[PDB]
Amino acid sequence: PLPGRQSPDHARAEAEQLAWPRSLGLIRSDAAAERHLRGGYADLASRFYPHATGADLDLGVDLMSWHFLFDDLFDGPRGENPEDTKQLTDQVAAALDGPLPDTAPPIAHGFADIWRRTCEGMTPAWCARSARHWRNYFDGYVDEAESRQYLAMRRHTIGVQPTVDLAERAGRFEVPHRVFDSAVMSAMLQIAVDVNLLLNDIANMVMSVSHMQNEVRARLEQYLLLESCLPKVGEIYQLDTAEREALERYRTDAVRTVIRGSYDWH
Repeated sequence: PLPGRQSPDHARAEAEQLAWPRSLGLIRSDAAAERHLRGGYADLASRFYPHATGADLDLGVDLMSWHFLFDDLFDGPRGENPEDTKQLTDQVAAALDGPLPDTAPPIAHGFADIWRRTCEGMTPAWCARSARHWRNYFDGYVDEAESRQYLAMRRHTIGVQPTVDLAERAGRFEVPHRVFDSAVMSAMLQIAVDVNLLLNDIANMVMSVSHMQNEVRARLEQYLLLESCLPKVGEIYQLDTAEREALERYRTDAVRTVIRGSYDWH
């Protein structure tokens, strides 16, 4: 029961989506470019971030471009052994701690360019928290290669939280940090991850399909219950007028869009 939304600048972002991964060496052949265009990644970004246009939306497109290019590196033998996965994830995650050496693989220089644009203009505490989400994301790939109630691993490697984080950056706002840590928002974000998790496996948790549709419906029904608590949650944390509007922006442009945007994309 969430409205479908798409950025009014989706046509420009989709037409120009190939320029960034090509100039960073992520896409090297015309065949790989066409394989990228078939993913509809700029289309997905325009639905995750309908509130973003121009360069803000381009950053969202690049994040979607990078995530699926990065996830593709573990389809082969590397994603089968944990030591081989961590060797690559450590090189990429190193961009959170400082500049990368020029010898780093292009997929790492791509992440560094995204993270540079992501943190710029946000509070230092927001970048630190977003950096922790990235490390959970990279650690998730190591934990899944080790394995080669599955939510514990997929809840980090699905990449929903870094996707939600960029909705704040693309929207040039920050949810009040003490509300982000709240038990209510934590439960809302958990539903957003679980819903993206189940819709992805249906489009592996199947191990039936009617049970997941009820689980998605039950979680989305509980999500609306949690949304109604937000007026009282705002008073509990004594939000002023700006913080209250930022929380509302987080509810509609970050959490709701990551739930609805992936369903419409599928």
